Amino acid sequence: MFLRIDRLQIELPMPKEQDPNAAAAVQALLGGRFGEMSTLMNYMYQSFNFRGKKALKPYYDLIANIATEELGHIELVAATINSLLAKNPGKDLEEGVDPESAPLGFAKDVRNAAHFIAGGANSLVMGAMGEHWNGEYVFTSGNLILDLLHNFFLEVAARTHKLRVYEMTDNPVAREMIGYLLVRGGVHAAAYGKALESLTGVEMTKMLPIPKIDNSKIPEAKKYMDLGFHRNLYRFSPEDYRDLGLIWKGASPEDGTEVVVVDGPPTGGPVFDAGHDAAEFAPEFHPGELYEIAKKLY
Amino acid sequence: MFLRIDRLQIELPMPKEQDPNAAAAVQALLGGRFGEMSTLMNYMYQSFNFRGKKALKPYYDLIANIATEELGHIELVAATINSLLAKNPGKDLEEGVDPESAPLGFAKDVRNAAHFIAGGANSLVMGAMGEHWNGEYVFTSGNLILDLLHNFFLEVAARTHKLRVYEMTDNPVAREMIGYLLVRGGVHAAAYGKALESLTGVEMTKMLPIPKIDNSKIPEAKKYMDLGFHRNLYRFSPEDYRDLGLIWKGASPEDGTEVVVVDGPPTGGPVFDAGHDAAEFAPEFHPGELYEIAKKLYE
Amino acid sequence: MFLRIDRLQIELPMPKEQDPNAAAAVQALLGGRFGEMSTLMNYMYQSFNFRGKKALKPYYDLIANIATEELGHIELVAATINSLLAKNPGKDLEEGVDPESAPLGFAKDVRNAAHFIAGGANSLVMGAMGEHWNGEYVFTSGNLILDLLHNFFLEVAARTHKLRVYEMTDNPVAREMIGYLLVRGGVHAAAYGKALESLTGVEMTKMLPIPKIDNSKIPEAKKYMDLGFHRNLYRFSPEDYRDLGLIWKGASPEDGTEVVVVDGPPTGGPVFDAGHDAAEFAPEFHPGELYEIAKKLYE
Amino acid sequence: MFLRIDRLQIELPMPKEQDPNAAAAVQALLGGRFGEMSTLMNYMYQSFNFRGKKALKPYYDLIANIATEELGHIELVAATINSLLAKNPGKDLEEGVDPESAPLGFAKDVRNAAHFIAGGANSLVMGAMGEHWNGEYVFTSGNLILDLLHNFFLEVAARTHKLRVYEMTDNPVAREMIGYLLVRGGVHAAAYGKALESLTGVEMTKMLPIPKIDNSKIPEAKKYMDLGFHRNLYRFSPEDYRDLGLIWKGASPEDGTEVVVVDGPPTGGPVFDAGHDAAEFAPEFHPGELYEIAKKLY
Amino acid sequence: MFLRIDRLQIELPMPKEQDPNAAAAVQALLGGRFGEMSTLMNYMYQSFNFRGKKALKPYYDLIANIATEELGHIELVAATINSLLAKNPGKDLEEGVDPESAPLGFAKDVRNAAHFIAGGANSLVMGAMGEHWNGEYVFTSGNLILDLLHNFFLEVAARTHKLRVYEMTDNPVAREMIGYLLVRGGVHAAAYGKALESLTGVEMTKMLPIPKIDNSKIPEAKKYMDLGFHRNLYRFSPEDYRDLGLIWKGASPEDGTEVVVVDGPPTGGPVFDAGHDAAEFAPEFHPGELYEIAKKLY
Amino acid sequence: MFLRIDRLQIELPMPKEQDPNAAAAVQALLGGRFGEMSTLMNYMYQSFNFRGKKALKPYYDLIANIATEELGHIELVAATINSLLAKNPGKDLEEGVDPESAPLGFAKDVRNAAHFIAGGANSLVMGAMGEHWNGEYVFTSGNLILDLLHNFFLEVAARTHKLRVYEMTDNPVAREMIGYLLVRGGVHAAAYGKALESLTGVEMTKMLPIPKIDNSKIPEAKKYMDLGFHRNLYRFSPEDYRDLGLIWKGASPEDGTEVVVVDGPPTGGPVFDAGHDAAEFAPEFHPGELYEIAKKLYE
Repeated sequence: MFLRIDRLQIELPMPKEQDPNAAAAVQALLGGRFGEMSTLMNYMYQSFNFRGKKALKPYYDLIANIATEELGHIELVAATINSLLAKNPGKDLEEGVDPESAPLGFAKDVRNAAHFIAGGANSLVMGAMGEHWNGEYVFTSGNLILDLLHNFFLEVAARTHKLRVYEMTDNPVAREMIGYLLVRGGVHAAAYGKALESLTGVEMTKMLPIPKIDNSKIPEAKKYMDLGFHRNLYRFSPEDYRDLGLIWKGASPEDGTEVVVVDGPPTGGPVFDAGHDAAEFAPEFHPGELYEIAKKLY
Repeated sequence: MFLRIDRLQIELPMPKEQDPNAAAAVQALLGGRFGEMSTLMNYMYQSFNFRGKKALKPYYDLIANIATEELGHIELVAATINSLLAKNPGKDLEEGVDPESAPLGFAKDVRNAAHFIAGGANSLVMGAMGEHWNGEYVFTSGNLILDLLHNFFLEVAARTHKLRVYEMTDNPVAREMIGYLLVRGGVHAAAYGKALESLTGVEMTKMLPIPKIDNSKIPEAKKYMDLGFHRNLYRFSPEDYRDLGLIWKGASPEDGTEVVVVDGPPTGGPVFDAGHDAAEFAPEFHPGELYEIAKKLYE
Repeated sequence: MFLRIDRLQIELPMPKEQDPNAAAAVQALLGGRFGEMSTLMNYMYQSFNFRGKKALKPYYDLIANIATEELGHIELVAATINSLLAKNPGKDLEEGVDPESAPLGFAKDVRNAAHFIAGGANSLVMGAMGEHWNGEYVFTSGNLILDLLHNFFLEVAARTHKLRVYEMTDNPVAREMIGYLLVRGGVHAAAYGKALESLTGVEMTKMLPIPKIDNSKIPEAKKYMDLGFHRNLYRFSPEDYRDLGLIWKGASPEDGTEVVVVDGPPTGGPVFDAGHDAAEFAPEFHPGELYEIAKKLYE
Repeated sequence: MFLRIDRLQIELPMPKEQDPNAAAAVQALLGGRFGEMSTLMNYMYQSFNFRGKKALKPYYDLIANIATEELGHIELVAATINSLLAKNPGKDLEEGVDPESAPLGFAKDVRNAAHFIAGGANSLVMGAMGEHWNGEYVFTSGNLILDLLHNFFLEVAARTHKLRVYEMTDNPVAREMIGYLLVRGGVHAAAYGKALESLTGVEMTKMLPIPKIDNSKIPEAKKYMDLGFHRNLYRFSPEDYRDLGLIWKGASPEDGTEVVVVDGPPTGGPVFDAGHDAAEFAPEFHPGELYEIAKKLY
Repeated sequence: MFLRIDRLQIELPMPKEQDPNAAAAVQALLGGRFGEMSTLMNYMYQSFNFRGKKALKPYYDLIANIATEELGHIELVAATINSLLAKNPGKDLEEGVDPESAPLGFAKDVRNAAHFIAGGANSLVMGAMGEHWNGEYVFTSGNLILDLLHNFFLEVAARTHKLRVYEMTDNPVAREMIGYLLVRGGVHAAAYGKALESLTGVEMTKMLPIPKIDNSKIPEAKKYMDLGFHRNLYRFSPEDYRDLGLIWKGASPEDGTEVVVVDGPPTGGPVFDAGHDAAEFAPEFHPGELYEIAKKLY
Repeated sequence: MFLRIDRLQIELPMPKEQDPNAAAAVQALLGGRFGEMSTLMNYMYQSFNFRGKKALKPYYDLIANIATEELGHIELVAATINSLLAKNPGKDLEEGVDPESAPLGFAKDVRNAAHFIAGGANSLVMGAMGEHWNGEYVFTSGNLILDLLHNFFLEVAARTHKLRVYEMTDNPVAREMIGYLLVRGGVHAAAYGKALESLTGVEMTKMLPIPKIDNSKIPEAKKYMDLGFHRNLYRFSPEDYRDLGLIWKGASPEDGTEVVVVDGPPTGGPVFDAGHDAAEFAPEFHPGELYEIAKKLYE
């Protein structure tokens, strides 16, 4: 079972302008083959299908726990996309919008028109080409080492895509999210690397970084490393998966410092609210009436 | 953010033997268009994309919270499928399996061979025809009423599929899961129905049940309702979504009794471990050595 | 625009019992790449996209008209599949069905479980492997000769699939539909062949039949040819497409006899009603009440 | 069985210029998840699979009939797309086009290149992202009420997409089509709503409009409502489905006026002919010879 | 079994600038429904599934051989796409690239962002809309005549797409490739046409050209015809498929001249190397170290 | 460019009879995500997209060359599937087949009906669930180490699928192909492992085998290793890729013996001809006339 905390894993800067194509690119990091939806569903199903949940407990704890962090990862990337697509972030009401004026005219020429037709100027479960995320992006073989090897590759491939998208947009919201998830993804790659080292004797972490560029060279990532977040494997559980430290220990591939397990989730930041977008009829063409109904419920 | 509890939403019975085709059918309830992956992802993304999270908080609380319960739903259906595919449930080691003997011969003729090739005799993110779940099964328009209407339909369609699969498999593991999720799905349909009633004045809950057959006619579902589960909307959060009672109140479509918000998750049951299946090399052909490595980690 | 007549293109016999796998195979002839959905959508879109609707009218008439017949083709194949899936064809009500008895147990082991889960034991827009029909099965280039060449190939490929399915299912409902559509498909291939002959001078009809087996060897098809159906190109329109005879003339590839344009649609047969299937909750678990509501509508 | 009338459901204005991206957006209304292909195929298959065709005749008449109108809907949207992609609308011949000059250069940068590569600058069976329409967009459960509930939702979702596309392009051809289909779609939503009301007692039509904006506020839609088209449910059949009036009666959700069944199809307008586009080799690079062959057939 | 020669089927001009959208369009000729991947896989599988490999040897030789040439066709189109996406063609190292500067900013607005996210600014197995090539684009019925008819259509449809893409970009690399493959594709269409003529008596080659425009009117294609390449059916095999001449003989649909079988593959040209693209971390962020490792291996 | 030799990479035994479901399972090894189509296309495109073809030649040689061997791999698996689907292997003509007798009746109930409808009882570009192979199964990042890591994983995952299918089908044709490709796949994994060791210092080959079961335990694979095939990296080129030995050297993960580069392709075995299947109209309903036409071509 799962519980939810109404907070993003980190505080994101408020968007200052809509950037459709930046959002379209960031989608690759959400619903693309190596987006957070894939890291999420791969570990989630592997955790469900895990054989030897007690006999190989440290490894089960690891996959089950990281799968839980991934839920926060898709949430964070979705909030980033929504920030890039929000017309009036944080504003509950905008009046005077008239469909006849073609208020969505700009969307006719952007890469991703779905964001404005299927979505109400919001995130969708797809990649940078509009391809919807699909279950075949998941690998759950039941063989522990094979799955771990897949996961190590999965994380470094995912990192590569984040670095490339980072180079496509200088948008502060997108780069803040990328900087943080580069660090978190790096922790996961290191964790699976350590898991493989313990089971096979092969020094997988010595292969890092892939590509051969350090996260320390990415300002937004360095910011979080300076706070020590590359050393933390958060235990996203009230009382379970307490044996993470048996694998998550030793040197960090980033700077060689000792890594540690942090019981409980990160502090986090507030959730994001794109506000009212009348042209998208979201949450309603004119939500005044609905806001009154909600008020009366109290 | 989210937290995880290593417990299934309910305790599942143990299967007498493997039933591949039963597992193949149950997949429709996991990765199919109206499977739990769809209810999960629809509410999850709608919650992310929700506009007016504070101004329309009662409704946001509802979608955000139910989305969290859906995580337990996919987990439960996956556990059911894994139970149906497990050769030695609860057994850590089986020795003597020889690939030359064609130990997976039976799998050559079952409906879903992927369960035994791509999966190590375990669940996959797909439906009853092998179709992988996809993001287009998600509807997130940004318009509250439109999304709620979609969700009401989504749950009754999902219920219909569970009823049909219930009639295909007599397996107690499958029927226990279905009985429970019929009740939970009913709570969600009722919740979205009440939300629509408050926003539009249209008495959506009076349309229930759909199809026109009561959950009380399904033995397993009836038991869970006798335990009062049709009245419960669990607040799956440490401190958030505390306004669920503003919408989740009034009569239950099942028996007209007063519904209630339950603080926190239910106790549930233990997670499932399919055990060792050497032919599937899961968790390893012979996990003896890996088990020793694990033991040594504890020093 | 279009109009509808509540009649199948031909009368279909009634099945002795359900045959799920026969229905699964026949789906290839509906939603598969070369199923009737493909001939329908290819000609339908080509007709919409046709350039020179007046300057090349004889050819536009042909594609626009055949596209209309294709609507009857998907309807007929769907009716065949529904017949094979019907538990109580022609019966409005069956009482006593209890989900607890696992009334759909047999469906757990058939090839296509979707027919019983997503569908209420009815046709779906897919092929023989559960693959849903998709728009990329359509070719609409805007170039007349290229489209016509594609269409000629499309029909003979479609014929090949029908012949193969004919050899898989001995069911009279399936074979009656196939015998008829082999003849109709043959008329279309002949028509596109004649169109190509007029535009390029290449004697495409002399390549027929493909495969090299005559429709006369298929009993059901032979009967329809004995009724003269291989000579008929029906003008499925009240007043339009009156120039079909400019291309649809001359010898039939089947027997060398003069082909003819028939004014209007054939009489056909009655539509099919699968009846009540309580286990599938179709049209309702127990439709008694709904039937009363319907009766009351007439006052 | 079916018959065809060589007319669009309504007369469309002639396009004055090519607008590729407008056409790309309008595709969402044709081959997208909630495009006319979906309303068409959903009702068409439901009508085929209908159980109790006589015992529940009024409802069968309704679905079977509306499915027939939908055929005209995909035809109308396709004509709209073709109008937006036509270089020389209504002109049988253009000479002097030389491929070496790169006459399709502009298409290299438009959103939908398929329109010009796979299609001969014509409509395709896909959505706004190039996604081809697929059979999983169809819901045919065999359960009457469940199907009707799905259809009610389907129509209001489809309306929402039309409103959004309407706001993306001020193109007269696209807006004329959208205005008319907003009205027709509204009739269908109202019809399914009334069907549900008769079978369940739940006042579904009271939920309209969704989104909360009236079609009367859309000039092109208001135009057709002023002609009374929101009150008409046309019986697209020579002699069948004569019991539509048992469900289609009472007040219109638009203005509360009495709705009625109109026997026979609407008058309609002429079909559209995009003319010759040599660069697309449609209908031929130079159709002069083919035109002569056709002439001789007469 | 197969062997490989490290040469492109023809020498290609070096790209003078990156042209993302041109590359996106050319993808239709690679992974699109009628791209070289389709001609390749259709003939390849038909050759595997061929019944009567000896009893119908001339026809088997034909399909098995052309399938082999198609391998060079996907290679040539891929090299063309890579040429259009190469930042520093032929250069092993570029220094000073800093991700923080958003060096891939331009890619945020191009049609195909996948080229820069999933690919390292390189070709992908997809079409012009980002659709990945799929096995359903293959037709292998086992019936010889049906397959040959399909192949004749396949080649003329493929030609049509090449002509359309040719008209979308005046890029020299793309047009050189298109000119050559128009000629090679024409040979294949003629070959299948002749095969059909021998088996059915129907003069299929008389239907050419389709569309009704001659390759001689395309400068780049005429260039290769003047060298006589439209007359050559190369036998891509050391010692097998020696009976091609039984079908490949007689007049060429292009100019009526006698066609001939050429034993062995064409001379070809050098392979293409897109060089170092640091922003894409290809072959590495900074390959200096890897180049040294390779050097030491020698 | 490429050249073709009309020989399979190994000689395959002849099947005793058709085994449709065995063929359906083997399809996973051809068109499935980890089938030979994936190893082929991954290396093929990586070789096209390779940057630093001269500066990193040893690695380019490796990928370009193995990609060429993969062509023989898809050919071999296709031949295995065709063998399992052949009614009259090696027989040019069967007379008397009558479609009316429902000669393909058995196919109505097999897992993969597409083999008999879309295919003329022959291989298709798909997996074990009918899913068609697609380009997204290809990973070509342009980054050498990332691609090599992917390839190492790709081969061991592919091996795992072959081992599972080996346990599903006891058919000698399937097991001979699997035994051989387990060995060849092992060589490729070893090769990519050695490439990674040279570029990163990480001893990837020490992770082998995955799963933890030796190929020596599979009879058919053991035989090929006894013939020394696990040591061979064939240079599938007339004059190119002559630097394979710079990486393909040292100990074999199988037995620690010195691996070697073999100049040119192996002798292999004859290609497979499924013969005439009249019910499938392949190569023709009755090929008598076509055979005469072919004979006459030789004058």
